[PDB]
Amino acid sequence: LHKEPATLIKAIDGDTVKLMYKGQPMTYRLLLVDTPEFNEKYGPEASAFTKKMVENAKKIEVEFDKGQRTDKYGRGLAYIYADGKMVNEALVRQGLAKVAYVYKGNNTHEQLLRKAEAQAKKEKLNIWS
Ligand SMILES: Cc1cn([C@H]2C[C@H](OP(=O)(O)O)[C@@H](COP(=O)(O)O)O2)c(=O)[nH]c1=O
Ligand SMILES: [Ca+2]
Repeated sequence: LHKEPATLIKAIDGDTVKLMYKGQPMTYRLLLVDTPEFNEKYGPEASAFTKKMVENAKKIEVEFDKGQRTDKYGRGLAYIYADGKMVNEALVRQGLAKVAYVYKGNNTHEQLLRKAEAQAKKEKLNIWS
């Protein structure tokens, strides 16, 4: 897997962000996670977590997995990094996201995220409380 350059266009919600990649705007869906919808519990906190994390980052990187970089709604599917910290793993670690949507061929960081979910669950953080 390789990290590639991108720049924040706009925060959207817990697990989607509008980025500019190779000079084009694109909405990205965070791989292997599921944040609550805004109007669900911890939804607003998930949005705020992700928003602050991307908005404060001096360096935004996009990391595709091995299969299909686009979803059926045309959203980019990627791992996103804010100054070298993975937003996908960061939400799960805080129990603001669940490991979810684990499709074979786009699952490189699955065990890494499940590790973070185990610890979040262990600490009864947010979603697990
Ligand atoms: C995370 C992810 C979601 N999706 C699709 C499956 C879901 O389809 P359905 O709409 O048919 O449920 C939807 C969930 O996204 P949201 O959690 O953003 O709603 O996005 C993928 O196809 N691949 C993925 O890696
Ligand atoms: Ca979601």
